[PDB]
Amino acid sequence: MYFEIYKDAKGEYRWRLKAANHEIIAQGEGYTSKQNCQHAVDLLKSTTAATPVKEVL
Amino acid sequence: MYFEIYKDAKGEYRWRLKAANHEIIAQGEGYTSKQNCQHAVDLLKSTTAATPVKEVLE
Repeated sequence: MYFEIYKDAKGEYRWRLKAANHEIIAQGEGYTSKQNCQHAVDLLKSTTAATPVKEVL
Repeated sequence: MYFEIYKDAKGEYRWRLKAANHEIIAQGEGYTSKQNCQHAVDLLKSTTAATPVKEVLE
């Protein structure tokens, strides 16, 4: 399991989590600068199993 | 900091990471089932700072 940061064809930065077999497990959304994208990833990984999951009803 | 799962106009399910001042940090992707969306979130939160981050670039 590892994260992967790249630049798409349109011209924006994005991320995606790959499995052991290099299989895509989750896709992220676009960003302006590479800096902002990297900050988002660090926040996601600083997330614990105690982070609440809420649904809008 | 918390995750939020909701539905758009296309009928797809998606998530987002909100912060204190109701500020969106990260955005999900379209999902065809509330079940699949919840599984993605659990996998994301099961990652730690030890999880490797590989970045490619021009």
